[PDB]
Amino acid sequence: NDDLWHQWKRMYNKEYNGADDQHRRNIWEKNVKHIQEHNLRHDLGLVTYTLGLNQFTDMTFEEFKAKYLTEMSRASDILSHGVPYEAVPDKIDWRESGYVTEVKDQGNCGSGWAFSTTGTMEGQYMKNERTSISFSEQQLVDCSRPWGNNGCGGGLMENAYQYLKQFGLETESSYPYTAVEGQCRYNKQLGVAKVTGFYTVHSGSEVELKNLVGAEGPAAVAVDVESDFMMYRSGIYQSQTCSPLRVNHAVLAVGYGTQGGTDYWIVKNSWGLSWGERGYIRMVRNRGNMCGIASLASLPMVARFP
Amino acid sequence: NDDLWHQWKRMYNKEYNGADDQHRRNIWEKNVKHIQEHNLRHDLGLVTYTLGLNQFTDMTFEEFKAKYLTEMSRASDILSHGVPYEAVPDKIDWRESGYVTEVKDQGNCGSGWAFSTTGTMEGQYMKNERTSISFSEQQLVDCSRPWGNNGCGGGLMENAYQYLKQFGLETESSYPYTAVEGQCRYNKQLGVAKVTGFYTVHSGSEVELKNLVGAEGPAAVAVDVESDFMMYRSGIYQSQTCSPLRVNHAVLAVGYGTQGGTDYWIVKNSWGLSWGERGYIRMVRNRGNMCGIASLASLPMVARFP
Repeated sequence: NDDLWHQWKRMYNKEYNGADDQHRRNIWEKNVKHIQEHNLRHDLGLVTYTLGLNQFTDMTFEEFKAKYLTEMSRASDILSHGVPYEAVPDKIDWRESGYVTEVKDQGNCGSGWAFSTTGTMEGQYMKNERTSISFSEQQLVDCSRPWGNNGCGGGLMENAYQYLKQFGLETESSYPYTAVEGQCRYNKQLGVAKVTGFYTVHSGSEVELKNLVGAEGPAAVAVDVESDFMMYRSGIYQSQTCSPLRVNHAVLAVGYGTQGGTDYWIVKNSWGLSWGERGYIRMVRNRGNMCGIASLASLPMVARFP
Repeated sequence: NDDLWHQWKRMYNKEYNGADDQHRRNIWEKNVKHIQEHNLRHDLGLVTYTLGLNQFTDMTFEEFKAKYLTEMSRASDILSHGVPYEAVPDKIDWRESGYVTEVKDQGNCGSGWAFSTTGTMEGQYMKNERTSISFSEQQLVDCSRPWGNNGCGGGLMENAYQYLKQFGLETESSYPYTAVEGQCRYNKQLGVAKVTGFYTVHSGSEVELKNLVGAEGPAAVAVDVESDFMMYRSGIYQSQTCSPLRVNHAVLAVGYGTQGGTDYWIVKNSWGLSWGERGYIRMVRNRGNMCGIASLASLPMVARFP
């Protein structure tokens, strides 16, 4: 694996001091052994997804979790501060409508919640205005602490929506992403979009989530990320150990479909295109609210700011 | 790997005596180690195809070669006994026209040449007659020795064409496949199709082969099969060690295309759907006549028998 370690480090621009290189190699090797074992089971049809190398392969899951993941759900969620959602196609992929921006990269920051927010906002704005937009995650990271968010330490899309009822969301061009929380640089003159209300699906109902996505557009969701999620490469992800109460990272449900009998969600992540299926994960659908996808879902109603 | 060995044996209905199980496990393990190593290189972008488990994983390549492969080309081939072929689409897949039957399985028999023949015949007949047909490989295996073929020990499509100038090719239903050479059971009353002539591309010209496939339909071809070909699972196959003079197994070029800059051939095999991309291999195109694909190609002109 010597050859491959050096190539992997080049691919992801990883550079370590003498104190770290061997420990990182050891983690990488352990992870690689798991990927190789898992993937042979896939070839025999014993699991429905594969694992792969990516920018996280030299991390332990506990390290990853400390950096990127935080418990997002509370029992309080049962009754949302939006409108709970209750005649749609059997399959849909809002990428095909032009309503989804390319996959972004949150970098060294636990800011998935901010990408999920901007992604659902992008979907609505592009649909309603028939034009391209990409919104600022950095604005959310830097400016929404008073609404209960914690920057790179985590947050909630529904908290961001409350912020965005009063303050207009800027474009990426106006307020670009740095992956470091800084002082709020909100400029009212550059606000483009605001939230007027939002729909929720917090019930665990995958039918309700399908209805929301199929009628309205890409929905913000949170999921329970485990080690195999960190390492996911392709196929339909499933877990027997995840919990719908332990959602800990936000993503974007852009569609749904079925492959060879097995229903799935199409989910956009913010870990770059090197993770998953060019940045996406297909997660099993209609199988127990897998990983809590229908436990913390939402979709804002968006208007021009003004 | 204990779990996986037993599952692999179940999947492929492999049963061994006490004298053999350990040696077969050892071969399988060595092959599995190679597959796992190779596939991690693919994840890093160092190779353009992957390997996988299949019904051959407990075989050595030397065993496989002895069973299935035989040198097919000779210097004599430069001047064919057909018509050498010299305005087509940039991509084509004759599966989309309905001119290709499902992938078949030659079983325990070195009869690829017979499947290649029936596949190119199927293409022409279905195109010319606008109806479904599947032709008998067994007839070719059992009946074409006088024309220089050797049954499960190998043969040539162009020898089969000469046979088929006089004798009509039966359907699979009339003369089904057994994978064992037997006495010729030709029944003139059940002959459906004959050959009136054939085109050849023996020059090494991939442009000429593209022209033939793109204008006329699926072409019989022979390729130099090496160990990674035996283990191919997905992607665009390439080899730096194959030779255009060592073609040793026949297949069917059903089309061609390009993916992310890299041109390819779409090739139907006769090793069942458990091998390759549901029985197919995409082989790099326009890169040195890779594996001899344009060294022994042909396509018959087919007519009703009569």
